[PDB]
Amino acid sequence: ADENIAKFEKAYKKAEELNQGELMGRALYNIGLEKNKMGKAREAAEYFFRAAIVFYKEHDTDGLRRAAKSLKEAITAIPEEEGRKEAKEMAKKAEEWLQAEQNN
Repeated sequence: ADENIAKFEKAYKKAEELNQGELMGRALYNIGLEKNKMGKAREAAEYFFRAAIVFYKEHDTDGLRRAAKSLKEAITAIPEEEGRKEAKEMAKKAEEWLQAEQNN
């Protein structure tokens, strides 16, 4: 069970209480992909959001754009107990962060 994720649970160190960010985020993003591949796109969407927060702070436009894109499409793939007004709004967050990162 989890396989790649199980490794990434040890590869992703405490980023959200330490000044290490750019080294991670993308690890939660990769875990998120795997969750959606196993059908459980709820945890997928959560990890794409928490990843997008890390990318946003590190101003990693590639990963933030990549997380935003995958976020909204993992949400449409979320099974029963589909949170909707919690999980889907996270995609809208990642939209706002991404567009403000551009401001071209």
